[PDB]
Amino acid sequence: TITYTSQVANARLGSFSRLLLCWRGSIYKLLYGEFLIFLLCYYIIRFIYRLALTEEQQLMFEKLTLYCDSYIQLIPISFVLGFYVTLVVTRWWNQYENLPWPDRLMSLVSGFVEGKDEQGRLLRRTLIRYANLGNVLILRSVSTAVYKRFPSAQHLVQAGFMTPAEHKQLEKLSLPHNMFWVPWVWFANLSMKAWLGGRIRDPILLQSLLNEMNTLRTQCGHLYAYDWISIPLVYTQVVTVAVYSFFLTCLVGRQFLNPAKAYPGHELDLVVPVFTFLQFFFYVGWLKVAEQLINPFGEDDDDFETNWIVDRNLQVSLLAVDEMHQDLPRMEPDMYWNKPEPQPPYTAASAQFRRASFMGSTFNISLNKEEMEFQP
Amino acid sequence: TITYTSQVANARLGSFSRLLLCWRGSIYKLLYGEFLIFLLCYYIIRFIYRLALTEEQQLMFEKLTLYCDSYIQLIPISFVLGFYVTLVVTRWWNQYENLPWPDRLMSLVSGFVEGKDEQGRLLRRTLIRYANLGNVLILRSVSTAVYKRFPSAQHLVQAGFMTPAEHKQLEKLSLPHNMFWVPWVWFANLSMKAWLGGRIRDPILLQSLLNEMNTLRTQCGHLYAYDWISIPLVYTQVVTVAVYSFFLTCLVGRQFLNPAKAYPGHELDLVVPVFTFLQFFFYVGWLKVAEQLINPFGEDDDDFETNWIVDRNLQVSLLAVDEMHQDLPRMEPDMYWNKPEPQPPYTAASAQFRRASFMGSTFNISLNKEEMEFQP
Amino acid sequence: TITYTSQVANARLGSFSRLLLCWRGSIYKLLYGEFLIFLLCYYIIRFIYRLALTEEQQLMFEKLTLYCDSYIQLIPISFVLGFYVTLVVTRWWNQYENLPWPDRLMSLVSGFVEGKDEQGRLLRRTLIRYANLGNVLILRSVSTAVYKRFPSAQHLVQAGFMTPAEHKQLEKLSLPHNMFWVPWVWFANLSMKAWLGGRIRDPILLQSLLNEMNTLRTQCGHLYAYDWISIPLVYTQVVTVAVYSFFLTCLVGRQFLNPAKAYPGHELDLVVPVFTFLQFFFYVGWLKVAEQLINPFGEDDDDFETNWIVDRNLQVSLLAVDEMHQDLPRMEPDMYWNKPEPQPPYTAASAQFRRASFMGSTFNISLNKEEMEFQP
Amino acid sequence: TITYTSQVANARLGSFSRLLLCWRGSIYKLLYGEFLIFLLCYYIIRFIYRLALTEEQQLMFEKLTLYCDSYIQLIPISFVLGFYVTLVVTRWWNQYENLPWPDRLMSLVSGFVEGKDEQGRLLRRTLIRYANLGNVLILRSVSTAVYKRFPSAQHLVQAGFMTPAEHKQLEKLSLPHNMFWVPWVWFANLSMKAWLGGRIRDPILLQSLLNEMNTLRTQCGHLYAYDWISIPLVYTQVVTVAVYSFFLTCLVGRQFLNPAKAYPGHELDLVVPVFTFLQFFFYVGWLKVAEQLINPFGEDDDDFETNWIVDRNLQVSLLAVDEMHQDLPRMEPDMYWNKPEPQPPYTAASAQFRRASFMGSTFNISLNKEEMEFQP
Amino acid sequence: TITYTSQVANARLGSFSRLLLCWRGSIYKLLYGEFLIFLLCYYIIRFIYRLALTEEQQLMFEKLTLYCDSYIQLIPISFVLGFYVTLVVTRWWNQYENLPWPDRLMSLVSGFVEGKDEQGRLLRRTLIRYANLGNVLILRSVSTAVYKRFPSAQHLVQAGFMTPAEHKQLEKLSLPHNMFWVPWVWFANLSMKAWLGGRIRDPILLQSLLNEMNTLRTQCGHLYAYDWISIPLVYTQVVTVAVYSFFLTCLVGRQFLNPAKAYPGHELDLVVPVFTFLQFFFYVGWLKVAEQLINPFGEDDDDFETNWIVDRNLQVSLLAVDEMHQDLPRMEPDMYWNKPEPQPPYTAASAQFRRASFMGSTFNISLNKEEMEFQP
Ligand SMILES: [Ca+2]
Ligand SMILES: [Ca+2]
Ligand SMILES: [Ca+2]
Ligand SMILES: [Ca+2]
Ligand SMILES: [Ca+2]
Repeated sequence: TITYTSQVANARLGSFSRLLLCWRGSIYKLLYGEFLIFLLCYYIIRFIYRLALTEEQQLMFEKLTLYCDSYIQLIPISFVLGFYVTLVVTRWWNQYENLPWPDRLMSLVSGFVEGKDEQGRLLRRTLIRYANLGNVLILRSVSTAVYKRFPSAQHLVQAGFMTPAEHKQLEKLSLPHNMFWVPWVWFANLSMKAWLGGRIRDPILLQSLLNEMNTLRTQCGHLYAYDWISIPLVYTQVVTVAVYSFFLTCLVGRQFLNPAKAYPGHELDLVVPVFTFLQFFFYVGWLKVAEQLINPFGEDDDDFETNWIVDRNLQVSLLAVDEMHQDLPRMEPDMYWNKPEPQPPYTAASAQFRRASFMGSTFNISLNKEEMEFQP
Repeated sequence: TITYTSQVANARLGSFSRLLLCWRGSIYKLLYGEFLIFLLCYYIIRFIYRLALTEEQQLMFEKLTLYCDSYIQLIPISFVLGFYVTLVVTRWWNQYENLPWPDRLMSLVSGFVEGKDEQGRLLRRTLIRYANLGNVLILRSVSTAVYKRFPSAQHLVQAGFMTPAEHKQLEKLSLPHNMFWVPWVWFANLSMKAWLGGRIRDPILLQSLLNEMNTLRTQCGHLYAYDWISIPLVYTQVVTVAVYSFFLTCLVGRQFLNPAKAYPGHELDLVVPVFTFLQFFFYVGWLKVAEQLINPFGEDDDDFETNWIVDRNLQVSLLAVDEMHQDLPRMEPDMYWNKPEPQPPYTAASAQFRRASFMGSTFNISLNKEEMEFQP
Repeated sequence: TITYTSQVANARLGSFSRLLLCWRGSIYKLLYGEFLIFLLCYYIIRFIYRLALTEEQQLMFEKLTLYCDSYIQLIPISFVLGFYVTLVVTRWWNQYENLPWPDRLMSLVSGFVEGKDEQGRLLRRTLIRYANLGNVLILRSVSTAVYKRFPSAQHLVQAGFMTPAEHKQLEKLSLPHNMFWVPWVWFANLSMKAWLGGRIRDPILLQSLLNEMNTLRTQCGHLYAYDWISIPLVYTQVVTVAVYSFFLTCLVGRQFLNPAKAYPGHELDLVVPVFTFLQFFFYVGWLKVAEQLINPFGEDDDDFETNWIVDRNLQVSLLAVDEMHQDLPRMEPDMYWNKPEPQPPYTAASAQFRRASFMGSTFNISLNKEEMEFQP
Repeated sequence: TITYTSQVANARLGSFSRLLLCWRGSIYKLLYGEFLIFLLCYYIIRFIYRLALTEEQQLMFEKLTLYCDSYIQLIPISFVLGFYVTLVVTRWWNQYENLPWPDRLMSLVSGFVEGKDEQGRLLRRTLIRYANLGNVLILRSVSTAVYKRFPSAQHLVQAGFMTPAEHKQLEKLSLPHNMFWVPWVWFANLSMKAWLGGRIRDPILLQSLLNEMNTLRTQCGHLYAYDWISIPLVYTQVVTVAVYSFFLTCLVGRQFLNPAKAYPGHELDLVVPVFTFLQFFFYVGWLKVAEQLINPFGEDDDDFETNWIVDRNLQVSLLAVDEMHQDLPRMEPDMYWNKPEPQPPYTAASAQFRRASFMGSTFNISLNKEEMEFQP
Repeated sequence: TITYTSQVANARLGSFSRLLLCWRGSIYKLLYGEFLIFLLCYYIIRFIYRLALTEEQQLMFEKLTLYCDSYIQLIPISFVLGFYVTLVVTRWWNQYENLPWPDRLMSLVSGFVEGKDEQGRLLRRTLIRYANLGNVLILRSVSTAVYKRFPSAQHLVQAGFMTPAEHKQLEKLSLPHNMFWVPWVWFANLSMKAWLGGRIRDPILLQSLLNEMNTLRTQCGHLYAYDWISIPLVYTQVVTVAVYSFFLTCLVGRQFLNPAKAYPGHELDLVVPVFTFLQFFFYVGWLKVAEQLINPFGEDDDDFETNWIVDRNLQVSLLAVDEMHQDLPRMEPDMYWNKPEPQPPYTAASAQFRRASFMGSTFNISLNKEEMEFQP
């Protein structure tokens, strides 16, 4: 993830222009290789046409160049890129939305599972650990970074996500499919035992806990679905053919023909097809948007920071259910205890953001005494 | 936020034309700087071409101008702007939808947490204060205006959003990540204590309270997500390249060539490229839509009024849970107590809006006696 | 609202052609003023060019006309209109979806709040009245028609939406923001008192009531949001500039030049630029779609019938919770009491709509005896 | 509804080509009338131009034809059709999604409402009958086919959807608005009586029943909304003007001019403007998509089969709550009772669909011994 | 399903270029037949024009070719394909989202339905078997692969999805509609009996079980809806006409005319219309996206693996509710038991993915001492 939110807070003079000076996650970094190949092919064709070809061969090449330049179209490529890239971007955001966060669940485990004794601590930590374990099992299935960190279940044991007993239980349960679903079943059974054992005081609280846990299960299922059900290969191939064909055609149609022939549109021979290069940056960059986002769990600069998410989730969840269980700041009368209309102050830097309330769009409508009179 | 809802209530003669006379949040305010730079560059090129260049240099420049004007295309730029700006606008509205409002929660805290004594008052105020504190922690993380108002946690203490005890508790819990999640865990634990202490009469009410609070947590998580996971930089760079390249090409391709040469389309030499300037306003304004909305928590005219939202939420939430707790208007027979079909009157100004009921699209279908007879 | 659903039930010969004979909510009614202005400007330019201008001035004007006609483009305008109008239409439907209906809530108030005595009647009527009052407070904030009907809270008292005691309570609670949220807090507190007083038999029923009421609160909050957070002014100005600039350019570029000059495309001098007028109807009508829908709570023909909704909601809600409370039709064996497979008859007019069940797309697949045999 | 799902299961050679041989719900059936009118007008213009017009009149007509053919544009029409038709298709699917199915509710009524005696049977049947009655009241309000089947409430009585007592109760409750909402209030009151009478054992079950019933109410409200709030007439008129104007222009611009004049593009005089006819099929068919779908409750081939849905819902709901109440198949050990990893067999025809599990996209990543070592 | 997620994890040099070397689910496999037919027709026309036609016939053909090449347009086809294919892709993903997974339900059945005795085992297995049976009944109705595996209910009995007693019960209940809904009613009745029999301890747990089961019912209803309510045939025919007409026109308009005539754009006679073939691959591949996805339950390479889903669901669900019922790994202090801030290690391969926390976009804003001072 490359965050530039702070740089685009305001629509300042050349706000997006300044973003062209970025390297990480940039268009430049994504297509410089393809652009260099295109550059080399274009100038190989230029040298061949200018030097190797005979006069008749040069005339045939100049006819082919006019034909190819005539057969370059930007509407179909722009359209298919628009729709395809929009699909990729939509799926990208949906995949972020299906990253499981334990925060809702950990609030409920901290609140509902009772006991400051070692047994209550162990129960709360085990429940939230099952949640984190389910999350990491799916993430190591879909994220290259997470997999490289946990290339085997034994790595999960060494890293403390899974106990040796949990590892042994998983091996006993082995089916020939991804076992990421197991910790949810464990969570449901352990929550039930907690309720039957009196650690959860009422089955409505158990219902809430299982509802939050199942929300996480649905998110994990969606991550599995996106990882398994790729955008149909035929669609990806169609967009790829459109782009690569446009520029293969440009390799001949955008050659600078010999000025001596004075062909329409070839009066001057600049060596650099600057406009063609700008079209390359635009169209191939547009395609690189999809190439980066199609699998957002890879190692691209703008792929999701899955390892950070795993670490943060573990730290926060264990703190929430263990140290923060019935550990509250003292409850005392607040600063506005007997102030009907509290008005927190503004800083010198923030004074300009104090606003009057918007009362509704009708607030300023003017009506005469007669207009406002009720009729029988 | 620039509200013009009242000005566009009706589709009146030149309804949108009148909006062109607005300055705050206007296209003019957003691109006048870029337009002045473009204006200066265009006329520098004009003066250089007209005065400095020799006859041969002028002919070469006139060839380059014809080439550049030939290589100006509006379909790719319009397409990429359409899709990109639509993405930005969608994310903009989603970010508004993830601004947390305490209204649902405060109704439940006012209703369910019992006691007119000082302890009940303190409990209700503390719960709703935890909600407001969570909200402000995330908002100061994502909103420049809120941050400038609360540039440190100590500012939150001075402003009355957090007690000194709450501040000390937060410092004790410090992890190397944003601690905006803490007040939710506090809320869950305090609600649990209220239930165990008899201030909440039934665990179903506790379940409802925690459900509303967790809804707010999800909204805050979404604000964090949008602040962290920018639109991929490559996409922003692609759109920026498209626009800036179009107009860099225009800087040469839209020059008024010497009329004496009588080039096709250069018969008359107007000094102002009015059409090019209109295209600038259109395309760069379209891009400025995204530039303003990409981070709606900045200080642009049309960015969200986060400080007002924080102040209003605090005032309303404290009033709802403290002064309005079991404080109801007298319950008395309404004006339509024994009126089967109440017909509230209309004013002279509103009489034209009295309507007959729409009974359904089938209501006026005509059928003969034979057509309506049931068959065996 | 102009309903034409019945007229377009079937795809009949010239189904949409017949809709061009409509006046109310029509394109004609929305742009005739702008079209007349455009008509007058076009013919003023025609008369000036034909009569006032000298021969040299006429030649300069004919050059400018060719230039302007060359610089007319329909792709950018069509694109920006497509995206902008789609945004407006989406927001329009979302605003309809956020109009609160009390039907779900009134079913629960009728069912759950017990007692045929005067106290039960008063309690049910007061609860549903709080719902209707919240609805009308927001609607009078966002709807010009509702505001003109209720230009002050005292009008709400005279119309029977609010009691004098409720009015006094509201004035006591006054904060410098829209108080539309107050009746929800009152509802929560009154429902709690009903439960504690035994009128609501179980807290799960209280939970359901408050859930439905909070759904209405969220809808009202969305109405407030749409009324406050306009589509960014810059976007509206961009689309407006695109359209108005297209047609300002047409005012010169679409002039009929003197036939004697035999300019390419000006061989014949028709006086009416019929195609330009059709383009005006199309593009300015497309923009008028947005101009009407951008604020659907105004007084346009196709704005929502908010006053009718308020009246109907009041009548239905009071009937549902008061007259229909435990007032059921006699429960008796239905016509199909001992008929395993009930087959309600068809009329002569409806006989053609009797269908066989669709059993699924696989139902007709043919397989040989060998194909259907299970393998080991 | 024309179902062709089975015909397009696979992407076979000319899969969509074979669909052009369909008549019911076809493009041919929808526009043959308009196409015949267009055909007649085109050839009337041809005959007039070829025979009636004088030489000078023919030259004027040939100039007008060149002008009109120059002023034919396909981008605006394609754009506006794309956006408008997409809106219609979206609303079409949303309307299908708002067709109420009693299946969830009928499972809960079958399970929760106890008693195999006549009273329990009557209670279950009455509750599910109220659901079906609400559904049919709205459907007869919005569906021409349903209305023609039930053109009066008395028809609902004769068809067995409503008892005479229910009819009398409805007439007593009459307000000047659609009464489709009444059966929900009856359902809520009858469910409450069932709970108070001990037929529903616990208020949580009552809560579930009312939640499912209210889901159906929301769906019915959406059907009402779509029936009432048409797509704004101005938008429909805009698209209609675009299409009809394109083809009115084609009526002159696509005439075959006299070959003797050798106009550019009129060298050969084919009598049939085949390309213009293909454009007619395309554009007018695209518009006919909207014309059919704009009201999907009419009698078009591809309108919804509302009568079938009503009949099926009645049959299934009554069977589910009456015959299937506590009528279960014997519970016995399944075929895989002591089989840890059940492997149901495949047929000869299905053997090729047996697959290995997809274990996740990371499953095949290769790492060296050093790469997989944890670091301190 | 063709999964290529692992191949597109990163935006590597020619990432999408490498996907053009795929056969299964490829563009090549989907249109080679149509392309061969197009190839044969094009060269038959070439041979006829070059050999059979006389000089006058050749001149007429050359005029028709110029006319046809003039009448080839790519904007309407690209537009209609964009919108239509987007609709198909949206419906495709929605259909995947409506594939029922028993995981949420099986967690609740494993947790809530008590007893390690044979009766508890039978009850849990029967409940989850009803869920799987409902799923398979709908899937065999909509999926050709599933149907070919289970071409009759007796096949479901032989495969162990349904007992002989369940089969007999289904035959007794037979109505003239798809009976896929029956197992939900059985589930509701059996869950109710379990609660009344004490196997489910509290009606809130029963409520949760039925809520999850009804979610599955809604998904199955959606699968039925998509299978029944095809995309309107007229829309499919419109897109098909656009594509097939474009290429039928190309069959004449893209012929290589005799070079001796030196027609504009026919200077050189290449035999292969390479650009036309690329346009074929692009446009017909784009259409093949829809042709494959329109029914994603067929046997295409990229259709869903329904049989695998059925097998996996059965195996996992039975394991979860039977072997894993109250079978938990030992609960023991985790590796971070007394570690406030757990820091799981990284591998050598994963060290580069360790990140600092993103604290929010405001974290780096700089303010002076005066700017941060609160004002009165
Ligand atoms: Ca990636
Ligand atoms: Ca901003
Ligand atoms: Ca309006
Ligand atoms: Ca229809
Ligand atoms: Ca398929």
